[PDB]
Amino acid sequence: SIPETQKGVIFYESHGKLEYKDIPVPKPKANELLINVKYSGVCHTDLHAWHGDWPLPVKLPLVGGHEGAGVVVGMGENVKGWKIGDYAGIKWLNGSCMACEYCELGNESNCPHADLSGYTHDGSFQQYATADAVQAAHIPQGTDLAQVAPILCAGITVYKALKSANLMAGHWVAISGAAGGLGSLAVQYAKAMGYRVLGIDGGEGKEELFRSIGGEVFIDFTKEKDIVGAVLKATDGGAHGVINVSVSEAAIEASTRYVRANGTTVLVGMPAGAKCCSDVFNQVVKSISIVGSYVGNRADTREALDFFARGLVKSPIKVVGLSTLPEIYEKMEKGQIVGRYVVDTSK
Amino acid sequence: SIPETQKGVIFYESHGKLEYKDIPVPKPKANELLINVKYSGVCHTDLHAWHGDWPLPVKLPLVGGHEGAGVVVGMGENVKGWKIGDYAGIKWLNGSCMACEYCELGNESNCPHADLSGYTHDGSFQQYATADAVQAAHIPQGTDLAQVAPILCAGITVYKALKSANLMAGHWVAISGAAGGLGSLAVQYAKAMGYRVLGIDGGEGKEELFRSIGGEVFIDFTKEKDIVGAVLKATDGGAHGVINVSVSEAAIEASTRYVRANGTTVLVGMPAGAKCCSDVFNQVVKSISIVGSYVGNRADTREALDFFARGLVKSPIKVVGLSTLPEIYEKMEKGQIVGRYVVDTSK
Amino acid sequence: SIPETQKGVIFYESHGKLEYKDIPVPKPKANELLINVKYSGVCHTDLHAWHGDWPLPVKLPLVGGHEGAGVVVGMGENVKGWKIGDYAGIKWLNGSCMACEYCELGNESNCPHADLSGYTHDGSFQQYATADAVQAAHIPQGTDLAQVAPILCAGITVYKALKSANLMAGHWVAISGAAGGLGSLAVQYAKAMGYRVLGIDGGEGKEELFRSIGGEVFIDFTKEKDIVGAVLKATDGGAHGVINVSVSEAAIEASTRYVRANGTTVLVGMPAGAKCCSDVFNQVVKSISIVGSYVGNRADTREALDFFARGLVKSPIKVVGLSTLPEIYEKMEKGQIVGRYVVDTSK
Amino acid sequence: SIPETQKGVIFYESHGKLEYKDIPVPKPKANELLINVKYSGVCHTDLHAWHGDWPLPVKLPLVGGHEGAGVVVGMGENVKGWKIGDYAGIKWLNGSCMACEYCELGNESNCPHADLSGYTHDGSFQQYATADAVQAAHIPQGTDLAQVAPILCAGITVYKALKSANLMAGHWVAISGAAGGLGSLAVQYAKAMGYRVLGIDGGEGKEELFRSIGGEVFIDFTKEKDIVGAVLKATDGGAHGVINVSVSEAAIEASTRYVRANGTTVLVGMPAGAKCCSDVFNQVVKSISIVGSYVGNRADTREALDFFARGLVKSPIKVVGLSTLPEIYEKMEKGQIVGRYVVDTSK
Ligand SMILES: NC(=O)c1ccc[n+]([C@@H]2O[C@H](COP(=O)([O-])OP(=O)(O)OC[C@H]3O[C@@H](n4cnc5c(N)ncnc54)[C@H](O)[C@@H]3O)[C@@H](O)[C@H]2O)c1
Ligand SMILES: NC(=O)c1ccc[n+]([C@@H]2O[C@H](COP(=O)([O-])OP(=O)(O)OC[C@H]3O[C@@H](n4cnc5c(N)ncnc54)[C@H](O)[C@@H]3O)[C@@H](O)[C@H]2O)c1
Ligand SMILES: NC(=O)c1ccc[n+]([C@@H]2O[C@H](COP(=O)([O-])OP(=O)(O)OC[C@H]3O[C@@H](n4cnc5c(N)ncnc54)[C@H](O)[C@@H]3O)[C@@H](O)[C@H]2O)c1
Ligand SMILES: NC(=O)c1ccc[n+]([C@@H]2O[C@H](COP(=O)([O-])OP(=O)(O)OC[C@H]3O[C@@H](n4cnc5c(N)ncnc54)[C@H](O)[C@@H]3O)[C@@H](O)[C@H]2O)c1
Ligand SMILES: [Zn+2]
Ligand SMILES: [Zn+2]
Ligand SMILES: [Zn+2]
Ligand SMILES: [Zn+2]
Ligand SMILES: [Zn+2]
Ligand SMILES: [Zn+2]
Ligand SMILES: [Zn+2]
Ligand SMILES: [Zn+2]
Repeated sequence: SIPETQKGVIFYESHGKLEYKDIPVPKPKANELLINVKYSGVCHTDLHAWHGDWPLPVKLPLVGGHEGAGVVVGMGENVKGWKIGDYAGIKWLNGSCMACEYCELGNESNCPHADLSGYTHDGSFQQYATADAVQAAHIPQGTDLAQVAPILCAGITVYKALKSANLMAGHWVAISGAAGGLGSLAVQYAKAMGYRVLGIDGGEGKEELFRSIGGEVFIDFTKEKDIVGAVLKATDGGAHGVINVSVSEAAIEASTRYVRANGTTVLVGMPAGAKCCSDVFNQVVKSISIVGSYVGNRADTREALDFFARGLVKSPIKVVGLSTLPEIYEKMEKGQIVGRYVVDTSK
Repeated sequence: SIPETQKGVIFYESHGKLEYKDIPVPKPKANELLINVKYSGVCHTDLHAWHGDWPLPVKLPLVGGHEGAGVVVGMGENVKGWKIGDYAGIKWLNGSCMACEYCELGNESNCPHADLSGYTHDGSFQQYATADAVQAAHIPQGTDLAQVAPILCAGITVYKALKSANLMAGHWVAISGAAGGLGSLAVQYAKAMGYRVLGIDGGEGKEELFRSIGGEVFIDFTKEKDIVGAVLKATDGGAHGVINVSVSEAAIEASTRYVRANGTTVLVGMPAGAKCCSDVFNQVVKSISIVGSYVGNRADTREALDFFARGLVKSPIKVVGLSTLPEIYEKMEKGQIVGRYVVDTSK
Repeated sequence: SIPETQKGVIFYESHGKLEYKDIPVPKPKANELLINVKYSGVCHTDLHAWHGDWPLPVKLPLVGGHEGAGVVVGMGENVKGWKIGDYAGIKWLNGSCMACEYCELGNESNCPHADLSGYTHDGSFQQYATADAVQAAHIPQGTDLAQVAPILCAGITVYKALKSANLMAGHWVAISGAAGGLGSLAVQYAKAMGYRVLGIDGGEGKEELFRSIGGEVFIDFTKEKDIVGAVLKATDGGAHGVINVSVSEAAIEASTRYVRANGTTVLVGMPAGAKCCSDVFNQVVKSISIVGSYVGNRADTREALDFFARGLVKSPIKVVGLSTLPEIYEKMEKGQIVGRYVVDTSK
Repeated sequence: SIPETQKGVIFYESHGKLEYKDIPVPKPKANELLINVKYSGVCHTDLHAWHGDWPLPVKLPLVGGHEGAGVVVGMGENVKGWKIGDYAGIKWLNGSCMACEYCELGNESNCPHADLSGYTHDGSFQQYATADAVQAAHIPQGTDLAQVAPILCAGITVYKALKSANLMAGHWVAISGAAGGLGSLAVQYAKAMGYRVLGIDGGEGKEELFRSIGGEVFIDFTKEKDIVGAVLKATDGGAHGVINVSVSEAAIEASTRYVRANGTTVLVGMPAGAKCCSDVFNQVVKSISIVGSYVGNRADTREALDFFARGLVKSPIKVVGLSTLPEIYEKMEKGQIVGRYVVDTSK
C-alpha cells in the first residue's frame, strides 16, 4: 500500500528542535504526485528556513527539504503524463500558478503564487512528499537517486546562474564558495559549459575537493588577504562572470570588485540580512551587472538533469541517515560541509 | 586663421575658482581634430569633475565640458575621413585605444586607456578643443548645434542605458530624475523606443517639463512619501526597467525596490561616494539585475544622433554664455536645473 | 442554456463547398472552455486550410477559423482560473502539451502535439467552439470583440515576428504585404515598437490603407519594377528587418535581397508550396538571417493584447456575416482584402 | 634587409595557371604592416578565388591566400601598437574602413569598403605580404606559426559561426563537412564550447579524423542515403544548431531539414552559385533560422586565438611547400583534403 504514518524531520518553531518522528502521510491533491522520497539533498536554504534567516515566513510546523528524489507511489486525478514508479524530483519550486506574466514568460520561480517545498509546503525531509506534477522533475530511469538529489536545487540553480552571467566559452568565471554544496556543482557546470573556473573557498578539504572536480584556479579566502587583487591577476583584469554561492556578505561585496569590466556578478547565495553594497562609481564606469538568480525553471531543470545524465556533473555527496539531520545543520552553519549531504529518509 | 588665444573656463584646483580667461589654443595631435566649439552642454559630470566627487583624479589645470558641438577648423595628418567645416561632437569619451579586448568588442568607454574630455583632457568649455577623430561624433550638416550639444553626453548615455535595461516595447520604464538633464532626454528616448515612461522628480518646473516632453506617470519625490509603493501601483508590479539618472543615493536604492521581478535597474547617475546597497534576498528571489551603464560607443552615438535627427528627441535647453558657467554649477548642485544648460563659448 | 444545435461553416473535403448549416454544439473536455464565439477573424490560413495548400492534413469535416473572440459560456472540470462570462480568445494554437522541451522553453507553437484550431480542431467559424483553457487568450472586459478578434492570430503573429527580427528602435522594417490582414497590423505593431515602417503592397485601397495606419514609405509592387532597388534606397542600404506577410514566393525571395547586411528576414506568410531560395553567397557575405516565425505563445499573446488595449493597434476590419464566408475566401485569394475581415457568427 | 624580389604563387586570369615565380616585395602603406609570411593556410576560398566561383571579382593579377602567419619585418608610419619581430596574422579581412555603421557596431567583415586578402589584396601565398595593422591578428610569441595559420580564417570563421547558431552547452551541433578544413576546426571549437558534435562527411580518412579530433556522432554522407533521418535520430528531434562548412548545395539544403525546431542553420560554406532553397512551410512551422556567417571580427579573432593558445583546438595540418600550391587546389576540388593544408612559403 501507501502507509498511514511515516518518518519525517519536523520543527514547530524557528531555530527550535528538529524532531525525527512519525507524521501522517500526505494526500496528493488533484494536481500533485505523492513521491516516495528515497534520498534528499540538504541545502543551506533548509538551514535558512530553520533559522528563519529570510524575510518570508515558513509554514509551521514544517518538514523542510527541497531536493527530494523518489518514486511516484501515487498521483492525483488531474495529473496527466506521469506513471506510478517513475522517478520524480521535488525541487524548491514545488509548483507555480502557470498563468501569470512571469510564469507565461518562463520565470516560474519569480511568481507571486509559487509554492515552495521546504518553506511553504512540507518538503522532502520525509519519506512521502507531495509535489505539483507540472513542476516536478523528470528523473530518467536507472538513475542513482542519491547522486541526482543534489542536482534538484543546487544543480538547476547553478546552471541557471551560469546562464545568467552571460558568459562565453573561454571566459573566466569566479565561483565564490566553490567547494560548498552549490559551488562544487557550479564548478562542474561551468567547466562543462566551457568556462575557465576560478574558485574561492577555504577550510579543511575545500581546496582538495575543488581541484578534484576540475577547477582551474583556487584562491583560499582564509589565506588570501587580498582576494580582489588575487582574482584581478589570475583572470587578467577580473572574472568575466562571478557566481556568489557563498553564505558570506563580504564575499558578495568583493565579487563586485574583482569582476571584469562589462562582467556580471550573479548573486545566488542569500545570507541572513545581507545587502550587496556596490560602489556606484565603480559599477558604472565598468558597466558591471549585478544579477540576482533564483532557482531554474522546467527548461533549466531538464538541461541540468541532462548534464547530469551525460556524466558531466557529479556532486560530491555523503549519504547519511535522515535521523542525522540535526547534526548536518550544525555542521552546515560552521562551513564544514565539503560538497553536499544527502539524507536516506529510510535511515 | 585659427587664433593664438581663446576664451575658456579653467579651474586650477578642485572646488576652487572657475576663471573665464584667455588660454592658448590647443594644437591637434596626429589623430585629433581641432573643433571650434560653438555650443557646449553642461553636464552634472562637470560639476563632479570640479568638486572632485569621483574616485579618479582630473587633469589640473582643467577646462571641463564634454558635450561640445562645433565645426572642424583643423585636423591632424593621420585623420582620414573628415573635412574642414564639418560638424563634430566632443563627447565624454574623447578617444580610446581601439585595440584592447573591450574596445574590440565595442565597449570603448570601459577601456583602461580611454581619454576623457572634461576630465583627463581639456574639454569643451573653451572655444577650440581637440578630439580624437575616431571617437568624435559626426553631426549632420544643417543641425542646430545648441540643440544637438546635450545629445553628445546625455543623449547617447540614456540611449545606451535604455538599451541596457533589456526592455521591450510596452514595458514600464521608471526614469528616476526624469526632469533633469539626462532624465529629460531619457523620457524622450524611451517613448521613441516604445516604453511607458514613469517619471520621478521634484521641484519647481519638474513635473511640468516632464509632462511637456511626453511622460506618462509622474511621481514627485518631494511630495510622495511612499515612492516604492507609488511605483508598485502605477506600473502594476514594478517597472520592468529603471534608469537612475538622479544624483541621489536614496533614489538609487529605492529603484532596486520598485523594479519588477526580472527587471533591470540601470545605474547611470554617479553621485559622490554613493553605494547601491541592495537587499540580497529581494534581488535574488525577484532575479533583479542592477546594471551599471557608461557613456555609449560610436554605434550608440550614431543611433542617438539619428533619433535626434528625426525630431524625436529635443532636449529642453537654455543657452547662456560661457561667462555664466560658475552660476550654472551653483544652480546645478541645488537641483534647480530643469532640463539642460548649454553655454555659448562666444559669450 | 447552451443550445443543442448551432450555425457553423463546415466543409467536408478540401476546396469543396463551405456549407453554413446547423452542426452540434461541442462539449468542452476536462481542460477546455466552451466559448460563445461572437466574432471571428478570417485569416488567410483559413483559405490555406480549405485549399489544402499546406503539407499537414486537416481534420475533415472541418469548421475552420482560429481568431475567435467570445464569452465563456461553459468550462471543464479541470479548468482553474476562468469565469463564466469572461472574454476568451480562440487562437491558432488551440492548446499544447505543456510538457515537451519546446513547451517548457516557451515555444508552445512549435510543439509536436500542439492542437490547432481551424485545422486539427473545429475552430471559430461557428457560434460555440472549445479551446484549451491554458492557451486561450484572456481578453479584458469591456473590449470590442470584433476589433480584438484579428489580434488573436494576426496581431500575436506579427508581434512575435517583429520581435523575431532582432530590430531596434529607429531601424528600418520592410513589411512585405503591408496592407493585408497581417501586414496592416505589423505596420502598427512596428511603429508602436519604434521602427521605421516601409510597406510593400499593391492594388486598390492598399497604399491608402497603409498611409492611414501610419506607414512611412510605401512601395507598390505592381508599379515598382525594381523593388529591391527601391528598398535599397528608401532604407539607405536595406531594411534592418523584413517581415514577409505576403502570399507570394517572389516577395519572399526579394526580401532576402533588399534586407540590410546583418539584417533579418522573417518568414511569416506561408504560400502554397513556396521555397525561400536564397543566394548562399549574398546571405553569407552579408550575414543575413532568414528566420521563420510561427504564432506567438501566451506571453506574446498577453503583450500583443496589451498593445491593443492601449489603443496603439487597430486592425482595419469589415464585419460581415458568417453566411458570407465563401465570398470572403474568393475575395481573399484575389488579394482584394484590404485589412481584415471579421464574421458575425450570429449573422 | 627586406629583399627586392620574393617568391609567390600568382595567377593572371581566373582558372588559368598558378605560377610560383619571383614578384616584387610590397611596400607597406601608412597603416599596413609588412609581414614575412612564414606559413600560410590554404582555404577553399582560395580555390573559389582562382576559379572565380563567386559573384565578386578578384584583383588580377592576384597572389591568393588569406591565412598567413608571419613576423612583422616592417611597419607603416601611422601603425601604432606593433613591434618589428611580432607575430602577425593576415586574415581574410585584410582591413576595413572602421567608420561605417557596420564597422562601428562590430561587423567589420560585412563592410562595403572591407579590404580582402587573397581577393582584392595580394594575400599570403607569398613570402612578404602587407596587412592593415588594425585588423591583423596578434599571434602570441612562442607560437607554432604553421599550427596557428589555419586558425586565421578557418578558426575565427567557425568560432563566429558557432556563436551565430545561438547554441547552449549540451545542445546538438551538426557540422556538415566535419572532416574538411573548416569542419575539423568547428568540431573542436564546438566541443570546447560545450556542444555535442555530430559530424557529416565522407571519403578516405574523414571518419577517422573526425573521431580523432573529438567528435561524437559521425554520419557518412556517401554511405548514409537518409542523412536527414539519421540526424533526426542521433540528435533526438534534430540538431539544435547546424554549421554548413561543406562545398555542396545539397548539404546546405538537407541542413534545413535535419535542424531542430527553433534551431539555427548557419551557412558558412559558399559553393559556386549555390542557393539555400528552404521550404517556407517547414521553416515557419518550426521557426528555423538560417543565418549566414562571414569571417569573424577582431574580438572573434582574439577569442579564437585564445582557444588555440590554451591547446583546445589543433587543426590537422600538412605543411607542404608553396611550390605545391597547384597540386593542393586540384586535391581540394576533389574533396581529398583531410583537415588543412599549410604552405611553407620558403619551400
Ligand atoms: N538563489 C538560489 O536559487 C539558491 C539556490 C540554492 C541555494 N541558495 C543559497 O546559497 C547559499 C549557499 O548554499 P550552499 O548549499 O552552497 O551552502 P554551503 O554552506 O554548503 O556552501 C557555502 C560555501 O561558501 C563558502 N564560503 C563561506 N564564506 C566564504 C567567503 N567569504 N568567500 C567565499 N566562500 C565562502 C563556505 O566555506 C562553503 O564552501 C545559501 O544561502 C542558500 O540558501 C540560493
Ligand atoms: N553613467 C553615465 O554614462 C553618465 C552620463 C552622464 C551623466 N551621468 C551622471 O548622471 C548624474 C545626473 O546627471 P544630470 O545631467 O541628469 O544631472 P541634473 O542635476 O541635471 O539632473 C538630476 C536630476 O535628479 C533629480 N533628483 C534629485 N534627487 C532625486 C531623487 N531622490 N529621486 C529622483 N530624482 C531626483 C533632480 O531633481 C534632477 O531633476 C550625474 O551624477 C552625472 O555625472 C552619468
Ligand atoms: N507564420 C505565422 O504565424 C502566420 C500567421 C498568420 C498567417 N500566416 C500566413 O500569412 C499569409 C498572409 O496572411 P494574411 O492574413 O496577411 O493574408 P492577406 O491575403 O489578407 O494579405 C496578403 C497581402 O500580401 C500582399 N501581396 C501579395 N503579393 C505580394 C507581393 N509580391 N509583394 C508584396 N505583397 C504582396 C497582398 O496584396 C495582401 O496585401 C498566409 O499565407 C497566412 O497563412 C502565417
Ligand atoms: N563564410 C565564411 O566566413 C567562410 C570562411 C572560410 C571558408 N568558407 C567557405 O567554406 C567552404 C568550405 O571550406 P573548407 O576549407 O572547409 O573546405 P574543404 O574542401 O577543405 O572541406 C569541405 C568539406 O566538405 C565535405 N563535404 C562535401 N560534400 C559534402 C556533403 N554533401 N555533405 C557534407 N559534407 C560534405 C568535404 O568532403 C570536405 O570534408 C568553402 O566554400 C569556403 O570558401 C566560408
Ligand atoms: Zn536549495
Ligand atoms: Zn505564476
Ligand atoms: Zn555628461
Ligand atoms: Zn581600449
Ligand atoms: Zn491566421
Ligand atoms: Zn509540447
Ligand atoms: Zn578562408
Ligand atoms: Zn566599414
